[PDB]
Amino acid sequence: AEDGPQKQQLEMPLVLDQDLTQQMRLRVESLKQRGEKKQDGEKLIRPAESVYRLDFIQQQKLQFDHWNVVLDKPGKVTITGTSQNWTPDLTNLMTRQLLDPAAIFWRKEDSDAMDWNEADALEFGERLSDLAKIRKVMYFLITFGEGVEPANLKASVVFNQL
Ligand SMILES: C[As](C)(=O)[O-]
Ligand SMILES: [Zn+2]
Ligand SMILES: [Zn+2]
Ligand SMILES: [Zn+2]
Ligand SMILES: [Zn+2]
Ligand SMILES: [Zn+2]
Ligand SMILES: [Zn+2]
Repeated sequence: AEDGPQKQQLEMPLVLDQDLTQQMRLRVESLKQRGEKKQDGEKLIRPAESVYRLDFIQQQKLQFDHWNVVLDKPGKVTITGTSQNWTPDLTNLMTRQLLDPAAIFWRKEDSDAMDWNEADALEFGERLSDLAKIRKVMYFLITFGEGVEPANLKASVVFNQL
């Protein structure tokens, strides 16, 4: 097999999850207004982070091909996946539930080309095929650097269908 254009591929977008993001925002706020301490080991959402969602329209016979992360303005974004054991409806995200490594993408000033941490972005992507088997939905925390917001970002993952 030689890698080529005629391969069945599926592109699955990472969609902003407003209500989960809002739920997490509220959580940090409540903790302040009440002067309460966060849970032992909890991950509190920083204002620059937003929760994204990826719905595996197919879970079996998937092979990670590449990331399709694009910024329409110079900037930087970090995409950190979360454990497939974290069910947002049930618990507050734990720091240990953040997957290592994260995929970091950036666009420098006068160039239009994106660049990223190739080795880690690949390692992370390879994991998605197995994570899809655990459940149809997966959550991510996308950290936006200075100058960029969710509106500037278009992220998706491309899998070759086996
Ligand atoms: C925490 As929700 C209501 O985005 O499944
Ligand atoms: Zn070859
Ligand atoms: Zn939601
Ligand atoms: Zn839910
Ligand atoms: Zn590079
Ligand atoms: Zn590099
Ligand atoms: Zn690394």
